[PDB]
Amino acid sequence: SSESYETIFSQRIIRDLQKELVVGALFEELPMSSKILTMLVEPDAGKATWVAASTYGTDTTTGEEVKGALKEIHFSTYKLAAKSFITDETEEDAIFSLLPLLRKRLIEAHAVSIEEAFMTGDGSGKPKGLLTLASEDSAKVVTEAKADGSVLVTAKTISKLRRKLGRHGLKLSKLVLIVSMDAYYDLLEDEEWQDVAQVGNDSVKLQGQVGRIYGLPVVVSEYFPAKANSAEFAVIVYKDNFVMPRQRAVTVERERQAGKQRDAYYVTQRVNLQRYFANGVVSGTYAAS
Amino acid sequence: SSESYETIFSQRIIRDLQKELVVGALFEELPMSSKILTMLVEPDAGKATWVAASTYGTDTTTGEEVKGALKEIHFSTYKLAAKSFITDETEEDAIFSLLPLLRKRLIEAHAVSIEEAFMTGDGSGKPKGLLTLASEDSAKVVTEAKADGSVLVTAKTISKLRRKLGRHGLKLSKLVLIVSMDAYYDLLEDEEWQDVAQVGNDSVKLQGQVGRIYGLPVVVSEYFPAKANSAEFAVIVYKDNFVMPRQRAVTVERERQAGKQRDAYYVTQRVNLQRYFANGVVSGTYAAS
Amino acid sequence: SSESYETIFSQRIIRDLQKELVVGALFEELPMSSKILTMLVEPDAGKATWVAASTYGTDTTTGEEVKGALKEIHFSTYKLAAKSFITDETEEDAIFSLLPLLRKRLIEAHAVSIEEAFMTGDGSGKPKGLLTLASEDSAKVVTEAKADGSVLVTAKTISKLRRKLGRHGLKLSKLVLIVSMDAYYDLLEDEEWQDVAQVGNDSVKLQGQVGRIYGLPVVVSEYFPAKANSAEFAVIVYKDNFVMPRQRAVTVERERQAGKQRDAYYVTQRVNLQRYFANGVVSGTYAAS
Repeated sequence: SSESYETIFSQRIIRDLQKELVVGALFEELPMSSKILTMLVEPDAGKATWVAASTYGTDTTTGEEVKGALKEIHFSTYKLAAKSFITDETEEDAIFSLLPLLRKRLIEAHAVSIEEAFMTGDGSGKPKGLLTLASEDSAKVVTEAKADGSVLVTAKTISKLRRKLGRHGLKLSKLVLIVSMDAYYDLLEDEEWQDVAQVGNDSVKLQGQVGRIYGLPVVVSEYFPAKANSAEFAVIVYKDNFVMPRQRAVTVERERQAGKQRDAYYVTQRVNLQRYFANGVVSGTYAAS
Repeated sequence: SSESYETIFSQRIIRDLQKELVVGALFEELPMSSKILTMLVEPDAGKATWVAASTYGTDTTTGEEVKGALKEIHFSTYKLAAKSFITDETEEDAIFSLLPLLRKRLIEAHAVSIEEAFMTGDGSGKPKGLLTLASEDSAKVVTEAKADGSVLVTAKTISKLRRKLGRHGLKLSKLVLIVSMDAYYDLLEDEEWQDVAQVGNDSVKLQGQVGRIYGLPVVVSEYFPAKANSAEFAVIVYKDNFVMPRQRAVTVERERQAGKQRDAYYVTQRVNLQRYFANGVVSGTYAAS
Repeated sequence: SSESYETIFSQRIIRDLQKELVVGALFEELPMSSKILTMLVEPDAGKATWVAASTYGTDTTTGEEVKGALKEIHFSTYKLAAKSFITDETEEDAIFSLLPLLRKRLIEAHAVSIEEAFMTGDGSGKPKGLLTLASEDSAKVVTEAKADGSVLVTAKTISKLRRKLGRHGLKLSKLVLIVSMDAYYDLLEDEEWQDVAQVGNDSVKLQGQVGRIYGLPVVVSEYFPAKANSAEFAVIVYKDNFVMPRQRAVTVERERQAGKQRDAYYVTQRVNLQRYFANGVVSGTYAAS
């Protein structure tokens, strides 16, 4: 009889130890006790992060500010399927120690699917994810390239992305980068590198994921597709929108029978991805034309 | 907690108030102690049970005489249950008021489909279905109507069939009518009122149903399949032709899993539809053929 | 000093005691306590609860099958404040019995505003309103009465949409109907008039609302805009459609200063009133067209 309930506190430390891949997330881990956390905030744009507090009470030009942004924010999480069973009660000659090393990559396999789902998700046994998200939300400019045929995907597409992003967020905050992988293969052997490109560590000195142009910490990693027609870029403020709230934990029950002489490890992520304002991200595009 | 014996009571009284659907079933609901109930008698489908027994004792025709009515008088009910499940995860918020205000709908839609079965069902899983039992008595004898092209029968057929179980149905205590709502629109709001259709309230007296011919309360709709080829009428003496054996007083069990944090309840029901003799409803056709 | 905390239970209790407008100001009320009562449930839409479950059973069309379901069954609230002080500053040369003289009027302003927001309304801050509901429901199929003048003040409208919702729900429990004053005289003390609204109790018998059209009591309440175009009906069953997640037990906010020739008693309310299902209300129709 293996598998009582003792991997659990270890699995919590595994939850800590796997936000260690930050391939598409670093945000506000909202501690969740209820189910939804709404707030209907004074928005990013519109603020007016400063008002004068010594001169007139917002009159001429003007004090509101401008547009946008708007989305009624609310944070109710999602479940992720990962629940498993393995060569379960075969270990009935008293092993006990083989369990977490018999774990500790399947939890990673969960996390792989999780971060992919945050990159790519509608809401189905995983939360709301980016390429089914901003795809209809002021991201996909077409066409700032030429379908991987000597493309301008160098530093001027992300210039028309950073300048465009200047209202959705601000300037260089976070306004970062997440590419495909053939996107960064265009951005490998790129001329621009006007401040930095390859291998271009370069400072590193704040973030710096895998690649940097204008200090835009590129995520290569092919989590967003390419095949000419997909996403390729992400000048996005990652320090305002799009956080992952946290309920309690993915836990597990180590269920007994379960026939076929089997057990069950209910690996079961329990969080969400949702933004905050209208835009933060431009993805793509990097179409097939 | 809840999802418990504590809350089956506001989940079971819904039977008491909505066994009461006056849409398709009214009988002497037999209260059952055993299960496979059966009598062995031969009912009076030939009797005649004294001349006096006199100077003669009816010796010639016939020797039994006819059937019979040794079926023999079996009964064997039918399990009936939706699976019930609530958000068996989210509320630890003690809402409770919830599952009152959430359902009373399960017994209900349970009963809805149950009466779809009652009007219409081939005997297994369900007990007896009416139009399927009507589909053996030649209840839908051909023809009366004219295939959805200005159909003209008033209660003309009702007089004919009224004779046809003027046979061992007397008249109008009880003997009742279900029609279709297509039949409610091709006949109610006719001018007729042929003795009555319109307005058919017609006081409104005791319990009754919507509209009335000759005294007979009237139901319509749905569970009558239209398509011109039907019984768009349903006439029978309920009292003689058919009865309710009903066994299982309501049990639902609110054991938990059922995984994925959504657990298990089951709206168990064993009642049965059963009759006696031979042809007891004649109704339709009313053809498309 | 008064007007801070001395008569409040007063105001909530008399607000209970004329929460009393038999038009919508009672409904399917959930005395709520969550901020958003959310659930993800799948009520009476799709199932087919039990079915025979023994032989074949759900194997071809359609799987889900159609709706469904989901909404999700969130229940927020709407903040129904008032904000009428009077200046207690020098209006205080011994009054005090004005506290048994002042009030009363204010919740009257509350409830009138409450109903007119309730029947026509946008969801932004109110609930979405019932007359506007039928507009976004398009439940409002025209014509059935000719547009202020020679209006066919009938009830076959009523009967048609009655079985249409009896295609949806069932019949004659409750089924209700809110009329105009134009429909009040237009279907009170006309001739026939109609089905039944002569008398206009119409028995009275039931728990309470003036009129009864085969079970449809007659609500003027006078918020329909005339001008030939609106409904002059509200064909719905109450006891199917729409609940009231009614939230908060009201506290006034008799705040003192607010100085310089004034004071501040803001008042409050919080309820919500929420659609239960799909399209369960019809209206008019009767319009200008």
